[PDB]
Amino acid sequence: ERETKIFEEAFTFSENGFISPENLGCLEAVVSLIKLLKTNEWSTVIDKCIHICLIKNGMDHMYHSFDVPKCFMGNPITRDINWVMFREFINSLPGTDIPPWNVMTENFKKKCIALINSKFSEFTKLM
Repeated sequence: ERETKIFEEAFTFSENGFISPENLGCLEAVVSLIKLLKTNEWSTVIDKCIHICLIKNGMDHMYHSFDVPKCFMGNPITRDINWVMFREFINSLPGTDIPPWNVMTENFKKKCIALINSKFSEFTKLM
C-alpha cells in the first residue's frame, strides 16, 4: 500500500490519474520498451513495479493485453519499430522529481536512449 501509492504518484505522467486511458496508453509503451530491449536491472524493476500497480488496481488483464501501440508500427503484420518517434516519446516523458524514483527514472531514460544510440506531450494526447 505505502510503496505502491508512492510509485503511482511517481508515474502519473498525466492530470487525471493512474487509471485513466491516457496514462494506461503511455505506460503501455514503457512496458513494451522495457521487454523490447536488453533485460536491465532498472528496466525490470520498473516493469515489475508497473505490474504490481496494475495488479493492485484490478487491471492485470489489461497489463497482459499489452503490446506496442498502433502509433509505433508501420504495418500491422510487418512488425516495424519507429525508433525515431519512440526516441521522441522517451525524450518527452515527464519524469517526476520525488525520491527514489527520479534517479531510477532518469537512469532508465539514459540507458534506453544510450542503447538505441548504440543500435544505430502529443503522444499521451494521441494514445
